[PDB]
Amino acid sequence: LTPEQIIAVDGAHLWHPYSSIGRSPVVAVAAHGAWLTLIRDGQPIEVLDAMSSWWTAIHGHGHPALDQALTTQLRVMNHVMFGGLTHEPAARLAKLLVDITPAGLDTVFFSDSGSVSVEVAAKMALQYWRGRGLPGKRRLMTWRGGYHGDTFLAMSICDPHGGMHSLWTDVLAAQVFAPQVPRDYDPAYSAAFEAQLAQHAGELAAVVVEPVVQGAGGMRFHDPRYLHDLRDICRRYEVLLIFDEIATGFGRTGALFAADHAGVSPDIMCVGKALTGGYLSLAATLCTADVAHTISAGAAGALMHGPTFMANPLACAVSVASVELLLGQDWRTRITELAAGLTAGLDTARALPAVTDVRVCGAIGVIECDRPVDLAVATPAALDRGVWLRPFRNLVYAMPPYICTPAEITQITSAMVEVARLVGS
Amino acid sequence: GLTPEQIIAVDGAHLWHPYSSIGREAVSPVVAVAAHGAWLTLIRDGQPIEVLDAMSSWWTAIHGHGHPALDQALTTQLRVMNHVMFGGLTHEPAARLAKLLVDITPAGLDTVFFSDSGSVSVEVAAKMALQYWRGRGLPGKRRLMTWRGGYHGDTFLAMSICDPHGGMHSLWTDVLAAQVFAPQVPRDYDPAYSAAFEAQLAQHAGELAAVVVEPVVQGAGGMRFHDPRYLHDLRDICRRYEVLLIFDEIATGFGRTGALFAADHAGVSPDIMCVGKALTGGYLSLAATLCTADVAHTISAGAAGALMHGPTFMANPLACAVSVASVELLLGQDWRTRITELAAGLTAGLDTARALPAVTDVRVCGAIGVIECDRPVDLAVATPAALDRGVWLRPFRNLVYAMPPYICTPAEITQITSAMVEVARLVGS
Ligand SMILES: COC(=O)c1c(C(=O)OC)c(-c2cccc(F)c2)n2c1C[S@@](=O)C2
Ligand SMILES: COC(=O)c1c(C(=O)OC)c(-c2cccc(F)c2)n2c1C[S@@](=O)C2
Ligand SMILES: *Cc1c(COP(=O)(O)O)cnc(C)c1O
Ligand SMILES: *Cc1c(COP(=O)(O)O)cnc(C)c1O
Ligand SMILES: [Cl-]
Repeated sequence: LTPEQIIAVDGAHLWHPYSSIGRSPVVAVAAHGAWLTLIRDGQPIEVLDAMSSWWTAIHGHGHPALDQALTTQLRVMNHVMFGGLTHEPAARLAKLLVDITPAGLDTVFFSDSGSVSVEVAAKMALQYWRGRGLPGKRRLMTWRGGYHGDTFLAMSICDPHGGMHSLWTDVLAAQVFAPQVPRDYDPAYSAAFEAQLAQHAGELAAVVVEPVVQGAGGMRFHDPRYLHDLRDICRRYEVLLIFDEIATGFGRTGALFAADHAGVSPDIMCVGKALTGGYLSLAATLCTADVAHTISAGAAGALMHGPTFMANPLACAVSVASVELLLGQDWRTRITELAAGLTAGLDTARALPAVTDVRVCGAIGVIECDRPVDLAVATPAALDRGVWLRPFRNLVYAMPPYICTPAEITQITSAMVEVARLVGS
Repeated sequence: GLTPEQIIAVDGAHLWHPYSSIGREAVSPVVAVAAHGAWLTLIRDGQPIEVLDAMSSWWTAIHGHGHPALDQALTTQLRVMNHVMFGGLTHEPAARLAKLLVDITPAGLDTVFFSDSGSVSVEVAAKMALQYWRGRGLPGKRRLMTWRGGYHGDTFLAMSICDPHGGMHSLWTDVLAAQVFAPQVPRDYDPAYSAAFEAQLAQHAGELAAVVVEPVVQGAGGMRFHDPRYLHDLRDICRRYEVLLIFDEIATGFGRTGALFAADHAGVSPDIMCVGKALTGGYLSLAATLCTADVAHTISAGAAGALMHGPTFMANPLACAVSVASVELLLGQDWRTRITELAAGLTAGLDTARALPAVTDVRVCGAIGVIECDRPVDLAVATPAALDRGVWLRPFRNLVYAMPPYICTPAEITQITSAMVEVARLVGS
């Protein structure tokens, strides 16, 4: 199909994320390394994938080690049902994940998406307490500003304004919300968290939060010491702690997992997005031996979940290679250099009239503006500078692939500054 | 690099399996090391043996594993573009697949929403239905109705419309949404059942967003078949009481029941439709939800202005590419003849099971064969017995059943059915 044919089919038949039908998307024809080939005015152009294709492409696109791992597995076994059978890609990836995740996370449940992995995490927590004779422990607690997925349980712990909990009035589970976690450490926030949690301890299965960085809820950072507090509160009140690392995982925040900034091990952990280096959909939910054994000795004798494509060989194979590629290099220095690039490149944005904040955490760079960013202005402006940038609400932000050179980062940040300049005029 | 023994050891310590435990598994899982065509290579007594994939790897491998045309589709896309975000971008594999899917599904399904799994597509379908009525100023229309015996996924909303016994709702007291359940749909057509379904719906109509059913074949809820005419009655009931109709074709789609989609048996179109499982020919997780123009427009003109859903990997180019090849490969051959031949093979080969003491039923529908027994089938007896005969079979509850790849030869079906018959014999004693 020609680009124009793609556009016509797309307008008539394709739903996009969080969009309408009939209300225009740009045709993508190739991706290699940190670059996308986009069709603009009928002409192909090379642009930097500053978004990492939504947090996903940590090693860039078409990485030879990830391409090879995919075709190698494809020669041997595309997929087998995980009911009654096991295989090497599942075992290799499970061993990897157990070894590099915070200590005590010994078991691995594979699924096909972040939202599903979160539903699995919530299921683990509910079955765990049912295994302990305490079925009253069934609500969830989080702080505001969060995002945990699009499925209906997941939605219930998303920020009530963010995921607009009306028009979902009498539809979502009614969960417990503490106020927005602030950027700077404040003992009084944690004390209030504890006091509110104390009021619901007997009905709470778990606290679920994104550690250090809150992503789709507004690219906010908080002090990792709150995570230390969350761990202590959850211990003392016997509530499980769940870390949603679907966005933060695999080095993105400057640590291998964001939990590491605090030295904290959650009881349950979700990963996804960068898991496969952005080739294929995959997610994982990990829990402690204790959680696993308590579920398994319960009335059900099992975790009552099992996606059809569970532990798909092809997805697991590329993920193994993506993880090994990350571990086998000096990823910490890579991420540190990237953060300094973002920091230096975004400095001048602080002086712009419409800019309220500039913040960087690992390979995450954020220009917070004073009004919603108009995509009809922002997207073509960044395309003009040879960069794929998609703003969100009042945020001009980037999360570049790790393979981006210093020059490419500076090109990304320039385009971000120029986009921010345009919002102000 | 891990050997079979190393794999078993890592797996027992660290891997969850579907609906399983950690550390309390009666039988260790079997190491699979290869899959080609209709055969899996599995490790038994430390030795690689080839056995028939009677299950199509849980309905997925319709064209079999490692099919040259699907392999090629995947490798070709890989050299060009692995993935891009579907926010603000579109691409050729998404367009091509959507166009195919719109053309080949029941008339009136004009828009396609891609996701990563069957359960997610069901939640999207529900979200479509609910947002639809909110767009009509009827936010009270928010509950779902179904008939018992069904399966729709394992995410929490999907769980709420699964059969209350099959889905173990007893373990979920006041966690799940309370939905409206009609009695088990009978095999044989009885208009009394439809009339009672309508009366039950009529009293809930003002609070129902949608009826959600598996058309013709209920899969994970007990492999039950029902007369297609019941779907014709649902369409009529939903039309007259203004309640949307959702067909869950995640198991039934793409030729499995002898028609392209199971709805085609009844000649009826749902308002919203889910597909998955066989979509990519079993290569990769991919699902879709389709809806009519009216559903799409009403959602879009509503207060929210958009469908509030968007999986990160939405419309993945690799998954979409292999799916296009899988759909085209099915459409490019006489698939209807193939499924008729398969069904005949399944019938002839399973017939002697009807006489078996422990067998209550033998039933075939397209490329699906089922032996229902009068008691649960012991996996520790059945699995070794089928392997011993060169067949991968996994019984469920009291059922011994198969959904073989469409590429199975008559001799392969003979071999599949013989193993099934035998498993059934051992259930006697
Ligand atoms: C209640 O349904 C099931 O028990 C089930 C299931 C299963 O039987 O796992 C052994 C499986 C299953 C899932 C993945 C692989 C496999 F061999 C079997 N699945 C289901 C639901 S269908 O969506 C996926
Ligand atoms: C409220 O969150 C979102 O709006 C959102 C989103 C999006 O902004 O798509 C336009 C996307 C999104 C999803 C797929 C591709 C893409 F570019 C963006 N996603 C989310 C949720 S994150 O889990 C997936
Ligand atoms: C992206 C994301 C999810 C959802 O993942 P999908 O694969 O899009 O379902 C859930 N939680 C967090 C924190 C995320 O960043
Ligand atoms: C398999 C199935 C689902 C769920 O699909 P997953 O990919 O396992 O989440 C939903 N509905 C029906 C009818 C199915 O057969
Ligand atoms: Cl052979």
